[PDB]
Parts: sequence; structure tokens; C-alpha cells
Amino acid sequence: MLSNLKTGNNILGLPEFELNGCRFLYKKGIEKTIITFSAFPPKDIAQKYNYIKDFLSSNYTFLAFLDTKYPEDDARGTYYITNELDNGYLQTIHCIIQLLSNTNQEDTYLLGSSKGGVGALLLGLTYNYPNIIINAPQAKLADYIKTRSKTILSYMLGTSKRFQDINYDYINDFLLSKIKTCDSSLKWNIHITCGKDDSYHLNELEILKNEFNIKAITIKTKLISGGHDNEAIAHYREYFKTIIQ
Amino acid sequence: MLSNLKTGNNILGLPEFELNGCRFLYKKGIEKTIITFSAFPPKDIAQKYNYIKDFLSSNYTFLAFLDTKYPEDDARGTYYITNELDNGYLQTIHCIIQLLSNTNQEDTYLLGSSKGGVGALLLGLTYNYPNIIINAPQAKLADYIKTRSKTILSYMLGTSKRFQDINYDYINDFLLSKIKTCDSSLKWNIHITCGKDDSYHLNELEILKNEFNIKAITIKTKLISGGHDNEAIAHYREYFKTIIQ
Amino acid sequence: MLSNLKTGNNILGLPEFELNGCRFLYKKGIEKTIITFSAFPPKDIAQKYNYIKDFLSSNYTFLAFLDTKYPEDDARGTYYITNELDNGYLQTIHCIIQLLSNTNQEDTYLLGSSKGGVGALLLGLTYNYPNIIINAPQAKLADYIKTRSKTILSYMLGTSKRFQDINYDYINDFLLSKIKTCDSSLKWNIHITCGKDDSYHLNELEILKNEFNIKAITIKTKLISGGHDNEAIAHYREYFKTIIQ
Amino acid sequence: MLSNLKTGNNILGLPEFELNGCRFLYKKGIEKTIITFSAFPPKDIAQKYNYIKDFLSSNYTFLAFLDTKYPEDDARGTYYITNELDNGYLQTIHCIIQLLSNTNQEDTYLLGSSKGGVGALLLGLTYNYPNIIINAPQAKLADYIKTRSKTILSYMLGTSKRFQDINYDYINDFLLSKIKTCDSSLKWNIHITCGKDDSYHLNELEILKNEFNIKAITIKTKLISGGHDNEAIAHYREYFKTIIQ
Ligand SMILES: CC(=O)N[C@@H]1[C@@H](OP(=O)(O)OC[C@H]2O[C@H](OP(=O)(O)OC[C@H]3O[C@H](OP(=O)(O)OC[C@H]4O[C@H](O)[C@@H](NC(C)=O)[C@@H](O)[C@@H]4O)[C@@H](NC(C)=O)[C@@H](O)[C@@H]3O)[C@@H](NC(C)=O)[C@@H](O)[C@@H]2O)O[C@H](CO)[C@@H](O)[C@@H]1O
Ligand SMILES: CC(=O)N[C@@H]1[C@@H](OP(=O)(O)OC[C@H]2O[C@H](OP(=O)(O)OC[C@H]3O[C@H](OP(=O)(O)OC[C@H]4O[C@H](O)[C@@H](NC(C)=O)[C@@H](O)[C@@H]4O)[C@@H](NC(C)=O)[C@@H](O)[C@@H]3O)[C@@H](NC(C)=O)[C@@H](O)[C@@H]2O)O[C@H](CO)[C@@H](O)[C@@H]1O
Ligand SMILES: [Cl-]
Ligand SMILES: [Cl-]
Ligand SMILES: [Cl-]
Ligand SMILES: [Cl-]
Repeated sequence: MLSNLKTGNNILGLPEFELNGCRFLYKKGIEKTIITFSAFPPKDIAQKYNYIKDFLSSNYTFLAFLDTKYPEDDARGTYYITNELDNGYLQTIHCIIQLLSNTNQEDTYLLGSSKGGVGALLLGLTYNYPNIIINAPQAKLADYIKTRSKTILSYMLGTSKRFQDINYDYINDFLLSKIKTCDSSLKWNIHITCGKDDSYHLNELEILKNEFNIKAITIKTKLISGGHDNEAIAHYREYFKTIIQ
Repeated sequence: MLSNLKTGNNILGLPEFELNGCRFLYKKGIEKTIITFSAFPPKDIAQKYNYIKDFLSSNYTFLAFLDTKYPEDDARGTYYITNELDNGYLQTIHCIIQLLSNTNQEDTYLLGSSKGGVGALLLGLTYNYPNIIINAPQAKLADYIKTRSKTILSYMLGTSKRFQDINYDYINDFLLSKIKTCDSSLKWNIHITCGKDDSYHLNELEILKNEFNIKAITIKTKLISGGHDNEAIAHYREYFKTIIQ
Repeated sequence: MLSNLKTGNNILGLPEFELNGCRFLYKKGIEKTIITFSAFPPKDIAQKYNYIKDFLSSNYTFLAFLDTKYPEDDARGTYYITNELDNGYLQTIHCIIQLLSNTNQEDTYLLGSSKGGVGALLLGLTYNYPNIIINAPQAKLADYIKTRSKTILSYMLGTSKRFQDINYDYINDFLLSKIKTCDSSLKWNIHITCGKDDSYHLNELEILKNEFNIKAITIKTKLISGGHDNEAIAHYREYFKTIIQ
Repeated sequence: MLSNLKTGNNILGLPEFELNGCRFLYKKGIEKTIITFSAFPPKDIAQKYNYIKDFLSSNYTFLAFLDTKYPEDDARGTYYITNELDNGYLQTIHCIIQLLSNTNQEDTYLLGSSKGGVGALLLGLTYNYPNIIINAPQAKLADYIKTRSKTILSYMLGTSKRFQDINYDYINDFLLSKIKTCDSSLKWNIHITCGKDDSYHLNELEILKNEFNIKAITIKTKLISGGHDNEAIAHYREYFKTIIQ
């Protein structure tokens, strides 16, 4: 039962649950379901639940998810991809939302920035969540992990030297593949912001945009002030609060 | 949202749900949680939910599960094993139980006969559901599938002629591997009945018994009247009723 | 020191040593160095040193090698290929021979049947041992392991489903690749016998012969009585004793 | 046969051997076994065997090792790491020591300065050689190689531009990983001297000290006169002589 899934941790008065290695916060509300995804924290900093304070007074239904618990020596997550490089973790997140949420899919909103934005896209494109409002997601996943933690990257690549380049390309294109295989008939409502001084993720956004374009998916984009920093996040928070209401 | 997972089918008044290709019935109750697994139906007959009548008049929480929906040519299930020959389907069933059940695992009872009994064992050994009360499960799953449907077996073995032998053995030993890798420290409460005229499955039970013996796990076995038929099912239904009550 | 490498096991009065996971027997003699390789024993039977009784009274220098100690649940060896599918085990065998032998390379003889014959070829072709007198070796290594133990084959293939076919082909061609890359200017002295009723390995010998042929390597072959059994081994023993003397 | 491994080179009367690309000197003695490792020579100067004079008049067993023979453009060694960035070279050195030495590991002493001290640590931590008496080893190996030879570093990083950063970090942490994975239960006897004017390597020792500290292994350190120069080498030579005698 859900009460038995409690980890015994409380974040800002919200109990933490864990199911199949997937840690999450859950608050039952009304009208809408808000889903947030964690980004890469700094090294030796624990993974953080995102945007709790924006919706604690809102009385919306709120679910916040963390990334996986691996690798053990740098436990900042594996981009919501399993040790087997498949959808097993996304599948668990989907089951949690579908059973705990008390609103329709059209009234559910996936939120996240950077790696958290990618997790939102991965879940949304795999399982048909139409409302995705995210900031500065990556396009080439392996290239970015390389710039954040060699420990996590080498972990996902695996031990066998003969498959390192193959696994690199597979991880690098994991999100682009989800775009290539998604349902183009869905009424997608995808919003992507990006700090105007975040040149790296401005280029990543164009890579993502080209994939959506050829799938006949028109997304909304907005340039905000800042780089890949707390200033962009501040304006991204103002953005998703606006369109949600 | 649970109600949005409905398929439109209705079995004895209970609405059918589907999540990630997993079809189930659900009735919320109190005190105990009863889980039932589907067995092979006759060819061209729809997969059936098991033991609805024995618990529909009860006040317990009730979850009934079917097997997978593939292959389309003979959609009688793949022994709760995915297309990829992994735990993805059992993981979905686990999440459904954990989020919809309102009792401890110690107050949860897994029921099933033949393939249904295997599905109960597969789930219970993977995720530590201690109470498993089943009838006449198989030990060599691939050997049995071969007798019931060449179409299903051929689908599970895959297109590559070189890996057909490999996949066959893997499927054949899928349940035995779960026994070898389960948690011996848990206080298992496993009951396995078998018809005294069910010579094939009496030998299958001897194989299962040995694997448990090697793992220093003791189970309860009981011989009942009948073969691999409705006579055994009747006495097994009575047996589980007395253990549960 | 060599005395400290003793495992504390004695085979027919010969002490067993182990260096870097490589178990071997060593007897210091004169004139010639005899090297033997173990074949696949029956299931649940320990790996056996080969042809001890042929050379115990000979006073030649004698070294007998076993295969690796993996997988742990079917420890009959991995065709002298490491867990990483590379030459690390062959490398250890080479170091042992080069340092413990007291005769030239031209006075060293590699012996073995079936998998033992393949180990002799793998070592001989990698490190330029000219004298190789073997019986009924395999050509397609993975095809043959499949027919002997699914446990060992699945072990060498690895866990990642996406690389099973790639690793299958890599193991299957491991010996053929060694032939393709060997030194064709060496004065090779390769003798391969095969039981005349061993149709399977008669075809394997032709596959090997074609690879040698295009490398301009002429080998000697002899048909002996028997299949892949103790009768062929008996005549193979008579064969290598003859040409050695 | 050992004598057939000779290269034709002769260093101070001792004949040079080579096995699997590993060049070594060997003098059989009694009571103790001394192992020395080569450090970086000047550009276009041949790799040199270390501490021959200190032990050539001694009655101990003596083994002196050089680094690898690649890259051909600047063949000053790759820090005892193979082309494949694995333990293959250290494995060869281990086999040479184990089969040619006539003493226990407790009576074996690993000596070396700078890169030679790293090679001693790499071997001793991988294969449990407890007595390691070295001077001024590096901690971040790739950082140091970069200062000594761009040609060697570029060779070790590989042709693929995408894996150059990855391989750099892997090489950089190769020694630290050996510390993290070594056997803490062994009675290590590690002595590390460093010149008081060798500010770069005093900081490198602080990094090494911390890794040992975390692994609950205590080592002996001593400050000697000089920098990273022949003055330190002189006092370190005296130091090891007193510990050994
Ligand atoms: C940029 C880079 O490549 N750096 C690497 C370095 O990576 P590192 O992991 O060691 O550290 C990265 C980076 O962290 C520090 O800078 P920031 O704090 O600006 O970025 C951290 C992190 O912020 C977001 O994730 P988050 O931590 O979960 O924060 C979410 C928000 O939610 C909180 O609750 C809020 N707090 C409130 C309301 O009170 C907010 O403050 C939070 O922002 C993500 N950013 C975005 C835009 O989404 C995430 O992407 C981001 O990484 C800083 N480190 C310090 C001060 O210690 C900085 O120096 C550091 O670079 O390691 C690699 C090694 O490979 C290097 O190559 C490179 O330096
Ligand atoms: C053929 C096949 O595909 N069988 C598989 C089965 O494999 P399995 O591993 O379970 O058993 C194989 C096979 O074993 C028994 O038949 P054999 O004894 O004729 O073959 C065994 C074995 O002999 C040689 O290796 P060795 O054991 O190391 O013997 C070397 C010699 O040295 C000894 O010292 C001598 N003894 C003296 C002097 O006193 C000799 O006796 C020894 O021969 C190898 N053979 C050759 C030609 O080189 C090796 O290749 C060979 O395998 C028998 N098993 C019994 C009686 O229990 C037989 O039934 C069995 O088939 O498992 C797979 C599952 O995937 C099946 O598909 C298939 O049945
Ligand atoms: Cl991030
Ligand atoms: Cl059935
Ligand atoms: Cl064999
Ligand atoms: Cl140096």
C-alpha cells in the first residue's frame, strides 16, 4: 500500500515514497496534476525535488520525481534511463502518475529544467502526455553527461570496451529517437524556454526543433533572460505559472 | 487516472482496466487483498479472470490480472513474460498492486492454477509477496507452452533461427531462476496443491520442490482429487478458501 | 615463487599450480616440452588434465593446462577466452611456458582434442608455437558451446540483449580470426586428426582448412577410426606419440 | 625458455630479456627479491633500468623492468598501462616475478621513483606485493604525462576525438582507482619519500595520502632533501638501502 512505500523522509512537509527504485513526493489536490522532474545537482549534492514551493499553496495535485539511484559513487541519476538503457524507469513513473492522479491527461503538466526537462520529454513522448513546459533541455544526452560527470557516463557506457562507441551513440540519441517514434496525431502542447545567454542549449533546442518539425509537431519556444543558471530558472518558473493559469 | 484506464469491458459488474498493456479488474475492500492470475483459455476463447465468484461477495480488496495481449494470432498470453523476455510485465503488475492495494504484503494472497500459478510464483518470488496459494504450476514453462500452442511458442522464440534454441532454454528455466535468486530470509508462506491424477504436474512439483529445498525454503504441498481438470480446481478453490478464512 | 603457487592438489603425483586464475601441472624433464589443454568435461564433472599417463614415464618436460574457472555455476571453462573476450588467459599460459620450459620452441608440442585442440590452436597461432598436433577441433566456437552448455554460452554472450548477436559472431569467429591474422612465414607443423565417423568435426576441419589454405599454410590431416569419442582419442594418442618420436 | 627471450642488449653485464613486449633484467640470488621500475628518460634517450649498481654487488635476487615500447615516435613508456588502457602489462610483469623469483612476497621489495614509483604502486596494489618503497610518485598521471610528452599523451588518448576527454580522465585516475579497489586487509608496508623542494609532488602525495586514509590503510612518508631531481634520488637510494638492510 502507498503508506508502506514511505522512505521516512519529509521534504517541506511532504512525505517521500519509493516504488521500484523510483523516489517521489505526492500531494493530493484538485483541478490539475503537476509533475516535476529533478535535474543534475552539483557533485556530492543530493538530488532535489523541483518546484515544491510553487505549488504547495496551490492545492493542485503534485508529484515530484527524482532520477535513479545509480551509479553508487555518483548517485545523481542516469537521465531516467535504466541500467539496461531501456524504458523501465519511465514505465514505473507512468504507472505512479496514472494510478495516483485524479485528473485527465489534458489537465496534467510535466515540468523540468535541463535534465529534468529531458525526463519530462522522455515520459511525455513515450506515454502521450500532451502538456510539457520545460526549460533548456539537452538534445545529445551523452555529450552533456560527459561535461557533468565522467563517472556517470562511464557507468552508462558499460565495461566492455568494444561497445563503448555504440552505447555512446545510443544514449546520445535516446531522446531524438523518442521524437522520431512519437504519435504525431496527438494534440501536443509543448513549451520550451531557454535562457538567451545559454548558447549551448540554444543550439540543442534547434536540434530538438528540427526533429519535431519533420514529425509535423509545432512547439512553442520563448527566450528568457539568463544563461543555464538560476536567473533563467526564475523566469521559467514565472512562465509555467502563467500558462498553467 | 484509474477511471481513464477503462477498456469498456465489464466482467460480472466489475469494469476492466488496462495499464501498459496489463488488463485487470479491481474492487476496493478491507482487511485482505486477493490477487488472481489468468491461466490458458481454450484456443480462440478470450482470456478469463479467475476466482471472481469466490470473492465478489467478500469484503476483501480484489485484483484479477490477465496475461499479455500478444501474439495477435493467438493472444492467450506469454506466461507473464514480455516480448523482450524480461520482467517488464511483472513490474507493471507490482506497481498496480502496490498503489491500489490498502493492506500489507503479509495480508496479500496470490492465487492461480496452472499458468496462473506460475504467474503468481513469478510475481511473488521477484517482489517478496509471501502468501502464494496455487495449484499445479509448471516447472519447465517452454515444454508446456509447446503443448498448448505452437503459435505462442514460435512467437516467443523469435525470428532469428540461431537464438531459437537459446530463447527456448531461457524461457524453460525462467521460473527456476526466480527460485534460485529469491530472498531465502523471507518468511515464505507458499502452498502448492496438485491433483493426484495429474501425473505430469506431480513431476513438475518434484522439480520445484527440489529448487526450494536447495534454497533452504520449506513450502507446504497437498494432494487433492482430480487431474489437471476442473475437479482439482474445485478442491483447490475450497483449499484456498479455508486457508484465507 | 613457483612453490607458493601450489593449490594443494595432486594429480597422479603431480602438484597443481595456479597463477592468475590459470591452473596447471608442471613436471621438469629433458629434450622436449609437451603442452596439453583440457576439453569440455561432462556436466558436473571437474575439468581434467589431459594425457598425463602418456608422458609420466617419458621424462619429457610436461605442462598440462585447464580452462578458466568461469561461469561459477558451470565451471567448465570459456574456451580459453577471458570474461572480456580477449587474449588475457592465453597471455598467462604463454608466460608460464616461456619461463618454465627448458627447450626451444621447435622442441615444444601443443596437444589437445575438441576444445583442447582449439586452445592449442589459439595459443599456437597467437604466439608462434609451430608444432600443433590436435584432434577434432571446432571451427565455429559459439555454435558448439550452444550444443554443450547454455549456461556457459549465455555467460560469454553477456547480459545486454542488444549485443547478444554481436558477441555470438565474435566468439564464433575467434579462432578463424586468429588464423586470418597469423604469421604465414612461420614453418608451421600443424597436424589435425579426426574420427572418421565424426561428421560434425569433419565439416569443421574443412572450415579450418579453408582458412589455412588462403593464408598459404599447408597442414597435415589424418582420418582415424571412431567418432567424437574415446576411440578417436585412443588413436589420436597413438598418433601424437608416433610423430613426437 | 628464458634464454631464448634475450634481446641481445647487455646492461652492466646483465643480459636483457623480453616477454610479451616487457623488457627486463634478471639476476638470481638469495634471501630477498628486489624489483625496480623505470622512470621517464629524457627525450630521445633510451629507457633505463634503475638501481642496478645498488644491488649488483648484493646477493639478492634482482629484477629490473622497463615501461612499454610504444609509441614508436617517443617510446618512453605509457605508465605501465597497455594500448587498451588495461592491466595486460602489469599482468606480464606479475607472471615474470612469480615464476622467476625464489622468495615469498613478504620478502619482495618494489622500488622506483616518479613514474617508476607509480609502476611499483600499480603492480603492488593490483597483486598484493606488500613492500613498496618509492619516491615522489604522481597522483594525476595524465596531467604529468602532458608535461613530459605531448606525443605519448596524444597516443594514449586515441584517434577518436569524442573519447579523448574520456580516456584522459580514465588515465588521470588510474592509480587512484587501484587504491580504491585494493585489499585493505593486507598488511601493507608502503614507504613514500619526497623531496622537500618538490612542491608539485608534495601535493601529489597529499592526494595519495587521502585515498589511503579513506581506505583505512596507513603508510609511512618521509621528507628528504632536494626537489624532483638527482639529489632526492640519492637520499631515497640511501633510505631504501637502510630499510632493506
Ligand atoms: C556547467 C558544468 O558543466 N559544470 C561541470 C561540473 O558539474 P557539477 O555537477 O560538479 O556542478 C555544476 C555547477 O553547479 C553549480 O552551479 P549551479 O548551481 O548554477 O547549477 C547546479 C544545477 O542547478 C539545477 O539543478 P538543481 O541543483 O537541482 O537546482 C534546481 C533549482 O531548485 C532549487 O530548489 C532552487 N533553490 C531554492 C528555490 O531555494 C534553485 O536554486 C535550483 O536552481 C540545474 N540547472 C538548470 C538551469 O536547470 C542543473 O543543470 C545545474 O547543474 C556550481 N557548483 C558549486 C557552487 O559548487 C558550478 O560551479 C557548477 O559548474 O563538473 C564537471 C566535471 O565533468 C565540469 O566539467 C564542469 O565544471
Ligand atoms: C555430445 C554433446 O553435445 N552432449 C551434450 C551434453 O553435454 P555434457 O557436457 O553434459 O556431456 C557430453 C557427453 O559426455 C559423455 O560422453 P563422452 O565421455 O564420450 O564425452 C565427454 C568429453 O570427453 C572429452 O573430454 P574429457 O572428459 O576431458 O576426456 C579426456 C580424456 O582424458 C581422460 O583422462 C581419459 N580417461 C582415462 C585415460 O582413463 C579419457 O577417458 C578421456 O576421454 C572430450 N571428447 C573429445 C573427443 O575430445 C569432450 O569433447 C567430451 O565432451 C556422456 N555423458 C555421461 C556418460 O554422463 C554423454 O552422454 C555426453 O553427451 O549437454 C548438452 C546440453 O546443452 C546436450 O545438448 C548434449 O547432450
Ligand atoms: Cl542538469
Ligand atoms: Cl494453463
Ligand atoms: Cl570439448
Ligand atoms: Cl618520470
